[PDB]
This record gives sequence, C-alpha cells and structure tokens, in this order.
Amino acid sequence: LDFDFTMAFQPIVNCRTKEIFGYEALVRGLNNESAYSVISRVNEDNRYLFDQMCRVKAIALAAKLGLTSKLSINFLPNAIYVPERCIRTTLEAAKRYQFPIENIMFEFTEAERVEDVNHIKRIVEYYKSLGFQTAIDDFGSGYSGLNLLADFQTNIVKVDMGLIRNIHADQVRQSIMKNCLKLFSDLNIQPLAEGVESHAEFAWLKAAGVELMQGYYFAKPGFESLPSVNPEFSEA
Amino acid sequence: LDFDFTMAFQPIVNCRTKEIFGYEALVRGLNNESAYSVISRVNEDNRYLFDQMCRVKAIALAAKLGLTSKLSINFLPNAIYVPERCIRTTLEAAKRYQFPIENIMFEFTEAERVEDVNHIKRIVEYYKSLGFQTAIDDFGSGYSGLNLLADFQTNIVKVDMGLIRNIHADQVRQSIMKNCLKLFSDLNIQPLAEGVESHAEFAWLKAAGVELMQGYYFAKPGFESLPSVNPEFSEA
Ligand SMILES: [Ca+2]
Ligand SMILES: [Ca+2]
Ligand SMILES: [Ca+2]
Ligand SMILES: [Ca+2]
Ligand SMILES: [Ca+2]
Ligand SMILES: [Ca+2]
Ligand SMILES: [Ca+2]
Ligand SMILES: [Ca+2]
Repeated sequence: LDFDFTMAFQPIVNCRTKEIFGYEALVRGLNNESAYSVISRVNEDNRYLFDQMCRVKAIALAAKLGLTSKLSINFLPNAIYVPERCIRTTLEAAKRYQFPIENIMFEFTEAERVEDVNHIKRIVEYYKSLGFQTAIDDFGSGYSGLNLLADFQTNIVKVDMGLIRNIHADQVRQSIMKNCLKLFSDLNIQPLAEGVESHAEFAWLKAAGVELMQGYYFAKPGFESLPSVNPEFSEA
Repeated sequence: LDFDFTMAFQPIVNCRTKEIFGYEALVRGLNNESAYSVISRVNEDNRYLFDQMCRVKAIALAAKLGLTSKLSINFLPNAIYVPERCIRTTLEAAKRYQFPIENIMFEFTEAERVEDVNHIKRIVEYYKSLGFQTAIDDFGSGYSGLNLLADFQTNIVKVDMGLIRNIHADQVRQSIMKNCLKLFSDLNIQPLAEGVESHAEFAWLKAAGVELMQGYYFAKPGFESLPSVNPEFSEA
C-alpha cells in the first residue's frame, strides 16, 4: 500500500442482557482522519490488499485492546471473488492473535445491483461454513435487502438507521419494522438496529423485540479504543 | 430523435374479478425489436425527449386500440429528470386523446442509490397531486424499496418476479411475501405481483391475498396490441 490507516471501534449492545455483544471496526486515518478519507484511496489495483489490511489491522488491534466479545468487520463490497485463496490471511491472523473465528462477524454490503445473487450467496455460505458469523449490513437502504434474504440468510440483519430514526413517533416506520421483525423471526435471523440516537428510539425498539442495537445513543466510535457504553440504557 | 420506436402492451389482471385492471406500455422497435435495443440508444442528450416520446406514443396507441382501463407507463430513472414540471406534454397528450389523467399510472424505478429520498418523493407526490396513479416498480430487486416506502407511499407496489418465482415451493419467499403483504396493507398500498409464470405461483399468490397480477402466465406483451388473457386462469 501507498498509505497506512488504523481502526476505530463502536460497541453493539444487547439490551436484553445489558451486556456488550461486540464492536464494529471502522477505518480511520493515523491521526483519526475520516473513514472516507482512507477508503477514497482504494482502487481496482488496491482493493484486495486494502481489504486484507483492514481485517488484519482490526484483529490485531482488537487483540491488543483485549477484546473478549465479537469483532464485526466490514467486507469491501465487490467480494474477493474466490473466497479460497484470500480467506487464508484472515484465518492465519485469527490464529496468530488467538482470536476465535466464531467471534468474528463479517458485515456484507453490495457493490452494484445484484443481478445474480449466487456470487455473494457463495461467499456468505462459505464464511458460515468456516465458523464466521455473517450479517447483512444495510437492510432498508442502498440496494434491496429482500433480494438478498430471498436466497440466503445471514446470522444477523443490521437495519439501516433511516428506518430507525424517530421510530417511536413515525407510524409508517413502526409498521415497516413490526412486519420486518416478524419476517426476521420467521427466517431465524437476529435483527440489529443501527443508528440509535435517542432513548425514545431505544425504548420503542426494545418494546418491539429488538435486542441488539448500535448507535451514538450508546457510544460513538472510539479511535483505537473500545468505548464504554452509556449507563442510561442500563438504568432508565 | 435519430431513431423511432413504438409500444407493446402487457395486461394486468385482477384475479378476483377476472377483469383486466390495465396494461403496462413497453418500448419496442418498429419491427418488434427488444426494449433494450431501443433504450440502449438513449443517452444524456436525448433522455428527456425520449421520455416525452414514450409517454405520447403509449397514450396515442392505447387510445387508438380502445383502452378503457389503466395505462401504466415506466418513468425513465429521474436522476437526470431532476427539473420535472415538463409534464404539460403529458397532460396535453392525454387531453388530445381524451384519456383521463386518473387512468394513467406511472411506475417509478430509481436511477441509483437513494441517499436523499426527497428528490424521488417530490416527483411522486406532484404526480399524485395532478391526479396520476403511481407505483413502485421494482420492489424486491435492484435498489431498496423499503427505503422508499419509509418516506412516501404510492398507490401500487409492484413486486419483482424474483420474489414470487416458485413461491409455492419456497418457504423463505412465502414468509417474505406474507409479511410484506401485511406491511402493504398497513401502508394502504395495493400489491401487484410481477412475472407470474405458472398456475402454481398464481394460486399461491391469490390465496395469500394478492389481487393484481402480471406475467407470461396471463399474457406476453403484445406488439401494438392489447393481448387477451389466458382462458385457463379463468376456470381451472
Ligand atoms: Ca454499509
Ligand atoms: Ca457496517
Ligand atoms: Ca449498515
Ligand atoms: Ca440494502
Ligand atoms: Ca424497472
Ligand atoms: Ca415496469
Ligand atoms: Ca418491476
Ligand atoms: Ca427495488
């Protein structure tokens, strides 16, 4: 690579157990520059080296910081195509840093419109076969999440914050989430609400059956650190 | 334009009453060349002229052919149809051919990922205000349809054929459709199943509560004609 970078970490909370489920790793510059400032440097001649560097940096920092729950890693959209040769680097990093593979979750975001779902399906089912956890990252925004779910199911579906925002007072968003939550339960998929910013949102989601949540209400990302979570969701 | 073209029409069937709800207008070459063959010729400098031409030809043919139900027109992805309010050419065409605005439905497909929903929402609500019927064309494929429905609702949501293909055999697709149909009712949106190809699909969808359907099982598009619907579906 021509550049270097590091990671921030944002906690995912289990509101039913009031414990931390894990942390999502998010790229930052060496002086806490934005993720977009780093990702904008990636190109077709870069993507595979960068993707491997994100995974190894995330595992190594998580190890150094003493992470004992889940580590969630964003998978650079257009996949490594052949999940065989390229998965080696991740399995070796996990072994070398003694980070259990079943405590690593990969979050999947589509690059382009998914005409043939088999490719991304193949990668998700291969990762599951190795013991990784898997998630759909952007349900309710960007590309069609139902197009994905119709042909394969991840362990977790992360619901975009756009569907979450002000849900305690938005009847249309309440209907969407009530019916999507029933869908996820029918498919044996665990939902995770992203972008929770207020107690009012959290309380509605909790009453609606959501356990896993993420967002500034709980904690912002911590540069090269594991942020502690707002005690207010454990109180209230 | 440096090319010419015409329209085919494909019926939308109300499976409860067995009446034709309307027809979707689909671009064709003058010698029945494919829609892709025509649309491939559309570029940045002629998109607006091409869109207006599609509308006038569809209205003129539907009138010439004696259409008395709904005419459904595909709205060319509007990331460049930013300005809008060039709709007098549509209104004038309808009046010339004595075709009510209320019997014209526009089907909306996104041009790219919808980060700011206000642009596409602005167009749909303006068309509703003029009296047009509106539909989300590609729910369950392409770009996120839930992203749209969270912020505005059309009269109809068309469900992509990928979600209904062999739905009588596919428990995952069954759960997706059962929960989406409940969502559509909560939003007061009428569902329409696209791409029905077999009696088994039709019968499952009819039992699930879908009334409006479209697909080869009923009738293929008809070049400059209003096709008749399959007698087998009427009885069976
Ligand atoms: Ca994402
Ligand atoms: Ca993510
Ligand atoms: Ca996400
Ligand atoms: Ca998506
Ligand atoms: Ca379309
Ligand atoms: Ca259409
Ligand atoms: Ca469609
Ligand atoms: Ca779509």
